[PDB]
Amino acid sequence: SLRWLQFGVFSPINRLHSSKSEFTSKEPWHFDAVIEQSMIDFLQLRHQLIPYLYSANLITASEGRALVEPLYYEYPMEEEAYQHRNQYLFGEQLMVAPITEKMNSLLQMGSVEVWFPEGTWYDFFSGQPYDGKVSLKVYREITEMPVFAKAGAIIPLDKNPLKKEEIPSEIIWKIFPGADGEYLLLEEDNETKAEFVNGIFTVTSKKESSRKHTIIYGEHEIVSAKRGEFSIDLNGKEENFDWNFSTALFRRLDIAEISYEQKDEILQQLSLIEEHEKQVAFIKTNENQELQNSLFELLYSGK
Amino acid sequence: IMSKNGFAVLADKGKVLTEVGDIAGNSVSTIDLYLFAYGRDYRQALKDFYQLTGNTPKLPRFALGNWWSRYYDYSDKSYLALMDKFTDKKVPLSVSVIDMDWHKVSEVPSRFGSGWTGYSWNKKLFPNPENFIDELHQRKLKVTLNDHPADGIRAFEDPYPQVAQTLDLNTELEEAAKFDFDNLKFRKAYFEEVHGPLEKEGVDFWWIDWQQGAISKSGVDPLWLLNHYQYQNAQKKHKNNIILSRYAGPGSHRYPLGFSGDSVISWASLDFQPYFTSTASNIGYTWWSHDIGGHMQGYKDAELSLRWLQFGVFSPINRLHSSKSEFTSKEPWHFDAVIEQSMIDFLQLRHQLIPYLYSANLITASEGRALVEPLYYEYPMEEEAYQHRNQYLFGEQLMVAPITEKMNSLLQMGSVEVWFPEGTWYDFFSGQPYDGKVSLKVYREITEMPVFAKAG
Amino acid sequence: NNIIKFDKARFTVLTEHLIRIEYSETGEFEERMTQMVQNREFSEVNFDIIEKEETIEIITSTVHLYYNGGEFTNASLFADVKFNFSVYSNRWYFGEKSDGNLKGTTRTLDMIDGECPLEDGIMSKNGFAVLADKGKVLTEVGDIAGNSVSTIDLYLFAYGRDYRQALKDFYQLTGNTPKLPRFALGNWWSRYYDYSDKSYLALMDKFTDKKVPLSVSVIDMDWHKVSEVPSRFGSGWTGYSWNKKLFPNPENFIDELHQRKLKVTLNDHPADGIRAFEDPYPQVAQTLDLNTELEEAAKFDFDNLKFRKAYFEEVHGPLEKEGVDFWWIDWQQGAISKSGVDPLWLLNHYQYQNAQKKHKNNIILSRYAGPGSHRYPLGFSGDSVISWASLDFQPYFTSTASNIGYTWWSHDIGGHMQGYKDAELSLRWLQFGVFSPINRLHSSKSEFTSKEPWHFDAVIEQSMIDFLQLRHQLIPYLYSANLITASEGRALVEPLYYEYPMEEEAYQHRNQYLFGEQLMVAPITEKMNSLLQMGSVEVWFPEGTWYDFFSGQPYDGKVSLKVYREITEMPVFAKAGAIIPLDKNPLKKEEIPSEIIWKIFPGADGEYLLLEEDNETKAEFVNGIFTVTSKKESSRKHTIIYGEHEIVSAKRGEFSIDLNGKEENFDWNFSTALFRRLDIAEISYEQKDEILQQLSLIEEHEKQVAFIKTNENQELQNSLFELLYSGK
Repeated sequence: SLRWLQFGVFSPINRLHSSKSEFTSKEPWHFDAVIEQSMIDFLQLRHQLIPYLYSANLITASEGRALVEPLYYEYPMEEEAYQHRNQYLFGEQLMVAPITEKMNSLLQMGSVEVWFPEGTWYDFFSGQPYDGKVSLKVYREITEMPVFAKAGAIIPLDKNPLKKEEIPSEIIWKIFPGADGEYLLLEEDNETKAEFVNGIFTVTSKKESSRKHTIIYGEHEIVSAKRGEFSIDLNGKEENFDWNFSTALFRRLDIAEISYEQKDEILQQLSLIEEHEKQVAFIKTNENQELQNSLFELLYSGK
Repeated sequence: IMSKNGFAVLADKGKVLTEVGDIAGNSVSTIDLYLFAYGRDYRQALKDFYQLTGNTPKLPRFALGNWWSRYYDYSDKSYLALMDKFTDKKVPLSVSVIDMDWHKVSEVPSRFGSGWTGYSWNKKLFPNPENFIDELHQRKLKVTLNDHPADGIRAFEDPYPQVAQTLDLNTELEEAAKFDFDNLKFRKAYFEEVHGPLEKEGVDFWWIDWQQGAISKSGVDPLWLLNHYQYQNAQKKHKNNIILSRYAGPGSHRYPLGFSGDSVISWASLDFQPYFTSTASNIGYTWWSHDIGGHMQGYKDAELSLRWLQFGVFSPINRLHSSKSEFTSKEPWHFDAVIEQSMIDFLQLRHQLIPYLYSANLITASEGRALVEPLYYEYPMEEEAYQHRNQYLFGEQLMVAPITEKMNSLLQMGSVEVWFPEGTWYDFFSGQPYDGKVSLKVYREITEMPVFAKAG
Repeated sequence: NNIIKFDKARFTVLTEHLIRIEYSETGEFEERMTQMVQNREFSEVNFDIIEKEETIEIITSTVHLYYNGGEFTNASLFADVKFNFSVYSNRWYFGEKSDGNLKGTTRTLDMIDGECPLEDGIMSKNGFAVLADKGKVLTEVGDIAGNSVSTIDLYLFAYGRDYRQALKDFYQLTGNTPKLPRFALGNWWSRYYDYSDKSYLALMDKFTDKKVPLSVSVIDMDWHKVSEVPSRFGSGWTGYSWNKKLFPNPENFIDELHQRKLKVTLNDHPADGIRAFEDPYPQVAQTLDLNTELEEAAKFDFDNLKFRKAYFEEVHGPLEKEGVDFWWIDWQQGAISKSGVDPLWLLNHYQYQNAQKKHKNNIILSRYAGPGSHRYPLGFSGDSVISWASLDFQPYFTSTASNIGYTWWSHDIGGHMQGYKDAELSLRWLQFGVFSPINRLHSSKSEFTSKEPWHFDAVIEQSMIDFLQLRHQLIPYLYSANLITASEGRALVEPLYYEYPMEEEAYQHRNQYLFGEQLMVAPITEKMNSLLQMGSVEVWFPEGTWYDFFSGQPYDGKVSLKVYREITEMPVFAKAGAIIPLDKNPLKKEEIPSEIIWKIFPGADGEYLLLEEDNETKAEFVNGIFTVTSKKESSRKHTIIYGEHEIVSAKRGEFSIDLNGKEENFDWNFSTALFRRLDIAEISYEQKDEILQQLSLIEEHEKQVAFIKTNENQELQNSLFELLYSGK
């Protein structure tokens, strides 16, 4: 149910359905605490994503651009774009590869094979970086989902999903550092242009409005509840996210159902060895292969 | 001293003791034996054993709460922060155990060897030990420290000069690590100038960690002498004080408490532990203190931790223990929400059960009735009372059958085989009724435990 | 000086890490030599004594001894050891078994298929060990003098993790190993078969035709009369009479064997004794005792002086006059001691003492007889089964043998008895044997157990021939290592922790060892993977650059790696800067080679010292300059190999040369190796083309590793990862 709903949040229409049975309730409080909290968070995220979905709707009605697109619409001349069926593009800024297989009980994490085209990609939620053209097996807990944005992406989000407003009163702009960025938020009777050129972020409006703007650069808040169309310089700020190799490695080793001595040995050796090639060589000797793949993903992110 | 056949033989292999409590050498008798022929009256046999070898002394009330112990390099402010976090999460605690890192370890001079032995406060981590102990007592916690007497009193110790004036001054340039617990003067110096200032600082009782292979010097096991004299000395600090030490054969039940440790973190250890604890009553050792969480080695399983703690709450002593590893924390907030809430609920239940445990303690000290008893103590003439090892009686009102096997993923419920004697029994938590003599497989979720009380 | 009396015990400080402890109840202490100990004249060190009324205390720079008087017990006598590394328990108790010992050898070979229970040695990870002198008193001439006066005698070794110094001091205490002759370092041939003289000569000529060099010919017990013994006498295993039906002219046969430049040995079975039907029996009858009326004189009692003289002068005498070089003593008995002394020890001692007149620095074949047997080489094992488990166990046994001073083991190459047939097992076993102390091919009485190279198919036969030639190519290196071992006491085959004692990985690889002082060997002891057509082995590489001795594949610093080789290849590695001397003409039989090839691995400075019988050649490689100098005048020619390219061929005299402008790289490249590895794999063709194309197209190393991580077959993953790591 949790995985299905995670897929549904990043689908065209999110419609929870239950039948005539007391065993088929889809209410979040029908499950345990962890599942319920994850469901509530994703249901809130769906309403956070409404302005993006409406802008994609207007684009589809005007020019005829599908909200959900296969990989080979943007990369038609590459073979890997035809070998990943469940990977797609959600709008024009995000790439989604949902996890549709049961979790590995040893690792307590599900997995999915993801193809990354040329460029730098970041996880939409944690900020984990990914390099250019490569096929990689990525692992996520049941409360996490693989969604990626390339460097330079600009995402608008509603700041108050719980409040029911015909138009949001404040919008958060999420910027992924690394390149120039472009976005055009279309509304019923307005058009907001967001530019990110040479480290300068500019927001302009076609009509007068009382909307406030909050800026997120990586993970750090830049300006909160700024009023009116404006410009700002982000060259001196911190481009990096909050993701680092050590904390992620400790978290992955902490939830694995393996022997303690193995966990301490892996942590100590991966902290001690400096060269990346020798780190990969060290993890290549491990007898458990899914743990090998998870550690390889962590090492590739932190190269 | 218990047998299904009806008789057993206890061999008095020990050494002669004086009227004050001192060793008097080998016995004149070549061999001495005690034949117990009580049949299947095990309670009377235990009472007469306690009459022969001495009743178990009373335990203090604070010993019946939750103990916290972690082998970590704690600082005073960090320790206080951890205790405040425990208070914030609604987790009651009774005893704070500070491991060997309370003293100097890595700053011992190169000449001296293993810095495991120590009697000097680490001022870098504990700038004001008196204030730290005062804060701990302000939070109403009893404090104990780990002690490693194996090496001895070296010259770098802060209290070393005083002992030097008592036992023997160094001839030209030497030291006085003469750990020979047979001499009266050495014992006096160790109990007055070594432990004395620390107990004045506010230390309540002492954790004696003697991990040695019985290096007897006068034909007597040093651990027995340590236990005897340390328990005799602990009585001046508090009324009915206790120690932490190890088992030393029959007659050790007079000096509580004795811990086991050294268990691996696995489902097999959890399967074995209830049987070991209940069977310990057959020799008069009724105050075992197991390592709650496991000790070393093993694999990770949150369900294993939850089940282990559920067993520990209904055990003689509840002492959560963690080792020097960031992956072996036993804190409730180290797990997910469901496991954490279940752990918090059971830790609260342990302190809810304290008056019952103290009444059982007083009964045990007075008449000699074990808190944890095997099924065949109350139903000696029935075969099923000998076919359920992990089922026991907790006090005189409750029957406990802990679940020590992994949950069935299809049902999301663990199971255990329980024998119900004649009468009506109710689940202590849900009130589910059970009829008379019957063997039944019962199923509980990981957040539930099988505990039963009979009607009335 | 270094003698301390206390109570009924005596303590001697032989050195700062070795302490002798003696306890005698009567009151007299042993002073003469024993079976094990041959010398106690060490230097003088600094130590302190603390004396009480009833206790004594001994202070040494690394050990601290406590004795409480009376009998020795863990409560009375014990000690502490102070070392830089730490340990859970650093206190030694008398009589209490201690853990951490690195084990030694075994008196009897007793493994069923694989591992056998070993005995303790003088090396420990904790840092101390105790050697008990349980032997019997020896006189100043070499005769048993009965039981020792001392009740118990012990030697405490407290060298910590300095194993080389401990071995050197053990050799000082018990005597250095004598030198071995050059011919013992070649290939030995042995088959238990009913050979005729003409058939044996034909077999030797066949070996010569197939280009296989040999050094020693071993003739088993069928050389004497077996089935012609009269009914009265029992087992015909004992024999000293030539079988004239098979050997009409033994003198001419030995002359032909020496004409082919082979050393000849014969099997001897002294257990029964000298019976009356022997050809030399009358002579012995005149020496020991004439038969009273009608009897015989099979009085095999090796304690009597007169019997030993007669057996060494009249039994072995004529045979050694015919031309027999050394003797193979096959005493398969369960220690039937008559005077409390093991007869095998006396046989070894007196036979080795006797063999020195025939040749300078002669040897024998016999069995191990406890500590102190290293003075009488050689000792063979045999009795191993022909299985993969025995091959798995053998390198560890051979390398661990150095912990007790026994460094000249001679295993049965091919297995001995029972077992199953596998040509790959034979090839792997021989590959291990070529890089072992002694290479001795052995076959039993069965037409199915022949070890001849032509008994197999073409590939196996060619590989065996190549490795047999390489063994004779390696002879100068082995002889130099022999001279070093006899001089300073350095084992030819050493465990990894002799050179890297501070590193944990040096204790986690049992079958990896150091062969001499320049090469590191990790033999493959498991069956090939049929999918990859390659066997594999886990190898630990210490800090620095290493190259494969045969292909030149490079390997980086400290790393654990699974390496893959075909059945015709072996993992042998040399670090950068190594210098290896090789014989240029292994097929030619020369007492000293006329030309030597020097193989140099580029990357660092290098140094080698080739020791010969009457010469010393020094090879320096400093700052790209290679210099060869000689102690004495010689006509030897020198050839230089830098990487794989020849530098100078048949250069004469001591010289110097500059190699800065040459090509440091070898012939190994990633593309050809990858193509070869993919060409022999039994996988789909499309997979091979995809792997080759993608690995040729992707430039970054990280993305190449990421590409190979997605492959579903994991052994192919490991092979490709080894190739990618080499070519980084």
